[PDB]
Amino acid sequence: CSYTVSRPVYSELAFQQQRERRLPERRTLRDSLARSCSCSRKRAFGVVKTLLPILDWLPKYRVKEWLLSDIISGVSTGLVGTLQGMAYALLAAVPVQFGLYSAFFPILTYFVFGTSRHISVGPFPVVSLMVGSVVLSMAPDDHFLVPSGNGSALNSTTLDTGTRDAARVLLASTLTLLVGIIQLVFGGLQIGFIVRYLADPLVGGFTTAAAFQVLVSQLKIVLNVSTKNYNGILSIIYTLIEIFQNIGDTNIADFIAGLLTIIVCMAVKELNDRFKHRIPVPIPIEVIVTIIATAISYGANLEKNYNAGIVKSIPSGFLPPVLPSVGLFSDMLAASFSIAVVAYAIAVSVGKVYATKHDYVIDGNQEFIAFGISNVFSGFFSCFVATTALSRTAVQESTGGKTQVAGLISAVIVMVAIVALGRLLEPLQKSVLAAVVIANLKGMFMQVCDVPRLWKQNKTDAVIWVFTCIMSIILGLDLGLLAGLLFALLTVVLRVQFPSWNGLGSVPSTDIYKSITHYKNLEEPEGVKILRFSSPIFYGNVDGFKKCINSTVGFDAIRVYNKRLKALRRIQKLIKKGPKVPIHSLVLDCGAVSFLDVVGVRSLRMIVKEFQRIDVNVYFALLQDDVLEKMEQCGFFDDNIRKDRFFLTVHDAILHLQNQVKSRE
Amino acid sequence: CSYTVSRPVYSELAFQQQRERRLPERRTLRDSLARSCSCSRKRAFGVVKTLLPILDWLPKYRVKEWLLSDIISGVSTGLVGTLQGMAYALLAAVPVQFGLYSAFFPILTYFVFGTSRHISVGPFPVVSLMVGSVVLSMAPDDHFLVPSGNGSALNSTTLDTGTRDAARVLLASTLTLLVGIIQLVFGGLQIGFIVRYLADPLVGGFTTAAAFQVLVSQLKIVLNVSTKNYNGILSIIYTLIEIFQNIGDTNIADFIAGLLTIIVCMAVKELNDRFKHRIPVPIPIEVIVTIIATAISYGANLEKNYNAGIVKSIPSGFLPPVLPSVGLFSDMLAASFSIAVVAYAIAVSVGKVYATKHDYVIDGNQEFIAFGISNVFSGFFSCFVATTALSRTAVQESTGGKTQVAGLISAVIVMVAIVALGRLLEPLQKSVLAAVVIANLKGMFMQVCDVPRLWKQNKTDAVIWVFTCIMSIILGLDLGLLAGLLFALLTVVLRVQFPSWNGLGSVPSTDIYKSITHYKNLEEPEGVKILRFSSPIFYGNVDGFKKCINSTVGFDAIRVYNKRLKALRRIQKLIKKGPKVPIHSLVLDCGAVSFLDVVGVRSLRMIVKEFQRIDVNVYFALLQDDVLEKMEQCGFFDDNIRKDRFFLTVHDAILHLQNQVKSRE
Repeated sequence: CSYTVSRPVYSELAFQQQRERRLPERRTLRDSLARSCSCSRKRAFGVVKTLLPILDWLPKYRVKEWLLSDIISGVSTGLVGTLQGMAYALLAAVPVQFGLYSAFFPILTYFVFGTSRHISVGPFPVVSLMVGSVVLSMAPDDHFLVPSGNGSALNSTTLDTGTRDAARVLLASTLTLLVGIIQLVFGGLQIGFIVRYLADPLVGGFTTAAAFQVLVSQLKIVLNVSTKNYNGILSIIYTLIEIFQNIGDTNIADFIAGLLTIIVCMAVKELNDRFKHRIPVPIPIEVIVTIIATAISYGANLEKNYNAGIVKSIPSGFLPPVLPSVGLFSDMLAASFSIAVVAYAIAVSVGKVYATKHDYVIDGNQEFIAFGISNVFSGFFSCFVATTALSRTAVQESTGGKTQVAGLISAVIVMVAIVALGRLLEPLQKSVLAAVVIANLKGMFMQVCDVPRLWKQNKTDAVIWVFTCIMSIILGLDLGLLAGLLFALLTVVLRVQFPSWNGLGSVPSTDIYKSITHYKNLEEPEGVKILRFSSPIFYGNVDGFKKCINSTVGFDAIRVYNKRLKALRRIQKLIKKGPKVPIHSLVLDCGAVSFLDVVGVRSLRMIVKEFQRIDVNVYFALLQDDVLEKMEQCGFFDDNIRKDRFFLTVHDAILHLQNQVKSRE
Repeated sequence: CSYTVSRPVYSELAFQQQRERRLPERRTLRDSLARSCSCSRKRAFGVVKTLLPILDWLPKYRVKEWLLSDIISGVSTGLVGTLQGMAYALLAAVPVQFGLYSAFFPILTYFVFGTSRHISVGPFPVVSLMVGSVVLSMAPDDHFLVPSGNGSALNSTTLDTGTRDAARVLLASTLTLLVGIIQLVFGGLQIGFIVRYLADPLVGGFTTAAAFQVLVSQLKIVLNVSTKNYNGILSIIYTLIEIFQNIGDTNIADFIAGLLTIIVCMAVKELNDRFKHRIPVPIPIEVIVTIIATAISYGANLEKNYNAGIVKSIPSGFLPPVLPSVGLFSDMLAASFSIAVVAYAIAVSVGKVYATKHDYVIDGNQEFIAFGISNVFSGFFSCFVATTALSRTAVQESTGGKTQVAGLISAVIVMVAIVALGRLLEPLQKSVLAAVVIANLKGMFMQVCDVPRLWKQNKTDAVIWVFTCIMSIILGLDLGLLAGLLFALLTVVLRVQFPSWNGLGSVPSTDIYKSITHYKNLEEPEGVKILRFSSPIFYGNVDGFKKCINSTVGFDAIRVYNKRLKALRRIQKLIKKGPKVPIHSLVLDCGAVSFLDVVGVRSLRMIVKEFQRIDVNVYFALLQDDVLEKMEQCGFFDDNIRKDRFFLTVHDAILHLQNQVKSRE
């Protein structure tokens, strides 16, 4: 209704005297360290409950229908998971059985330490691509070939399959151990704010570039062209040119099979997405298409007739645990860091989505610990990095998923696919597995249609998307993440270095002050000029603040004094011989400041001293208490600049100025 | 006096309707580019006035008394300049005759393009150290030695003086051209805000730690010990160990000579600063110490008797211009960048000190062009990077200096120091010139006494000082600047990622709201909780903003909704069989926000939606106009979240709630 107040004009001290402050909390380092370490059993119960979340949902089961739902969803997601694992095994330059291994052990590990319920832990295209890239970097093909075979002219230095793939698997296991150690370090130290720097446009551009690189790699695999695995700067462009110049060295059968399975998978996926209300359970297009491919590839001997590319290297068994070859972490520190960061980011995103969808929440540090333990356990059994694929976890949620027991049931499908079945997948074409990932790339390729939407929004975030996407294509993929985080931090610094200062004026017959560049009928006090400066002053925006003041007052506080001293000598010589007209006061409406960066309070005091020489009083309007407490310690309230110069509100300063000019002419 | 107002409670729209905005300025890309390029003759006279500042002070000279002081000061700083010029040449691993060139040619260029009047352009101890750091790297001593001399057992691969130091000059000259071009790029592209990132604690800790490297490097010349010029990580630490283990390989004559001039020059320096009011012109202690040292070294043949280290390599002449050996700029990109920044930083810092004292100002972008052309012109005559020494410019100012003509007169003293005199400095000991620089290091060594002062002030700035000082000691000196700029910018991101949120409450019988953790007798509205959050929300502090609200309301907006639906099933089953108590509204006092980072504004719409399900209204208090315009474009004002939810002031949000609960029970 009515907004009426009547209080005296408390500037800084008329309000500080009769208002008693609170006693600050004493440090008591000994007492603080003693009070932190609790001795009661309740804290132990709480930490053992939050560290092993299985003790919460397991005793509270609802077996009646949850058992059947988890059984069917686990069968479905286990088929999908073993398919995705045997497909992504090619992305890591490792044999196919290690994909089935990586689809089994992380699921078992994410059962007693996991805190989610709709997450299918396993392989991931981006993470597998990064692992394969670093494996090719630290173990190329030209470093294992042995000259043997009695060639035509020189030594027959053909391919040396065998110990080569073993070395690749060992390198991948060491990388996964390092990633798990880094994740466990991040979880134990409770540092979870390191992943907050991955903005949505940053991760979007990163996923787009990773999808482009995955498409290039899978096109290389489908076309069956021998590439020199170029890595470094412009590696994707180099390998694309190398593929385009070696098109003649392809396989027609593999090409047409890949095209057919691509179009079939895409059509069935879009049909299922369109007519979702017709059938609740999505049809496993990948399972039926790979079964049909294996069937048509077993009848006709495509390996001998058309010389197609099949696996024919599935051992169909388990492997004893192998100790990781520690000692190569020096050349994999940054790679493991980037891999762990992107894996945790994508996993937390998927978990938060499927948790807000199903009305629950997940913890960050617990997810970090669970993923670290899963990667450590997978590193001991020759597996690659484990994450959650949005396409794989979508099947488990659509078929109906209540808890991770469906994941444990999915591990039985991978179990039977390791021990007994799996030799039936011998004649399966490698181009078929290399195509289902491309069919799954449709989700990340559609993110390019969101760049025009971000441009209509804050343009600073739209540049981060394009910058991260382009930079993660030129200078590889692992350096693209570091080039995006630093660019995002630089953009944040630029938004606080070049603020949006205004010409704050008065509204008639009221007390609220609005900008003069946004409203027409606003008048300012006679002689007084109000200025608002957001983005609190630090060592970078000090010159910007000086320029803003000089532009809002019309002149320069230094040049006016220079002209005054130049004109004073003309008068000082006549005794022996024979600009700042409108500006009366400056009310700085520093209400959007948080810190002051004492290097900046020095410039503030310098401004106050300079404007005092030209008879221009500089006042303050909305300084917070946390800033005044810093200014008191930084040596600002001397015998000249007292607290009366500061004010509580913007209208109080104008009222004080009016009363002063009315009572003191 | 009295502060009384009476206005209706305009929330967002009751003030937007009857207040007409202003028409935004049209882009007019065709007209904006045409309006920028001026065609009037006054614009051409303006750009030529600032580019050549000599056309301002030279026609307006005051030869009546200015020319007299320039002559006495020019000879004063000229004798001190030719000494520091030849002494700092040892820091650049260049011969001593090329140091005199760096004190003559840059002065001629800083006469028609310079914008200062109390700056003595020439060598610098810190800058010459960075130049000599890259000369030893790309041209070490172990890369020019030739096996010749018929040694005892192996080939006599002794020192190869001659083409060795001759190649060092060409390498040093190419560096200055690249440094000069980079300074012209910043001046040409008008980008001058790149040097604003060098805070005072950053440049303070850098020059302090650089003084340690100068002390260790010059101690090598004083003790006359052969060092293996270790560079890279822990370079200063490694070279300090080699000197201490090779103390026996010293020169007693060079030791007692350097230790004597250290205590002599330092004592007279502090004695002159103490009794400053006794004599206006400071006595040239550095000039009287080198003439006496040369006299005693000329009488007694210290070169032959005591095997002392003398120069004996002064050609005493000029050299034709040499074209820069272009092609090594690839290995000097990071090297020239670090030198070009510290050259401009120290120049403007020293220039601004003597500018405010003598009542004048210097241009920022002009110093880039001024020092840019000087470094390019000096690169064509075999010189190193030119800057201004605080010790050298103090002599020119104390003796009385009005303009750069005193510097031009000093160039005549350097002129005669090349053509006629200079051979008299043949028996001058190298330890004497290596000690006059150490005596001047007292100014930067005293900066360590400012670390405790910064600790009582903002502690974030005190950590940047110690970090830059330590990091510029471990990983060399050029990487220390980059490691400090990134750490300083990272500290700004940390201060805006973890803000200082409070518990804003109401003051009795008034309208001002203060924090609850800073005042004792403050009451809050019944049910309403006010929260203030500085450091505007972006992709990093979005999770912290969630935890901030959850900490001030007592619960979590998601966990309460999880418990509600967990409890509603108990009620929904009884029909077929047979927390958020205090929180009424939330007023977010977002008055310290500048940008929104739409990535983060998605959470603001989520927060309003989350608390809406638990019957908790989330309002806003002090949202600025520049911020609300971002929400309109980013898709925030939908059919549910209207503008009435926002308010103009904090008290209007409370008045709207109090009037609502009374009229609507």
